[PDB]
Order: sequence, then C-alpha cells, then structure tokens
Amino acid sequence: GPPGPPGPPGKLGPPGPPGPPGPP
Amino acid sequence: GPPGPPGPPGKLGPPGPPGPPGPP
Amino acid sequence: GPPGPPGPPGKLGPPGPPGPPGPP
Repeated sequence: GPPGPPGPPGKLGPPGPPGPPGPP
Repeated sequence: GPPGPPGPPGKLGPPGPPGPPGPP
Repeated sequence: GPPGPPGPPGKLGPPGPPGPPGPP
C-alpha cells in the first residue's frame, strides 16, 4: 500500500499576547 | 494494498495577533 | 502502507486581549 494521507490539522493556536497600553 | 492510516495531527497553530491597544 | 505525514499546522490563534488602560 501507499502512504496514508496527511493527518488532521493541528489545533487552533493560542491567543495573541495582550495589546499595547492605551494612551494618556 | 490498503493506503496507510492518516498521519499524526499537525503542529499547534501559531499564536494569534497581538490584542488592540487599551482604553485611554 | 506506511502511516501518513503529520497534518497541516493549525490555524493562527485568536487575537490577544485588549491592552491595559493608559494613565488617567
């Protein structure tokens, strides 16, 4: 037999880091 | 022959975009 | 056949949290 297909995709990545501080 | 099984899951996705700036 | 390759990478993650307030 041939190689199997690629597996399922990986999980959703983590959330991004917090945004910048707001202005004065 | 039968195809092989699907492979392992992919890598975890990359971290998301940084969040928006805070409030004033 | 052999097991397949690892799957595609996961989706990039959600946006990060909003940033901290600015100074008063």
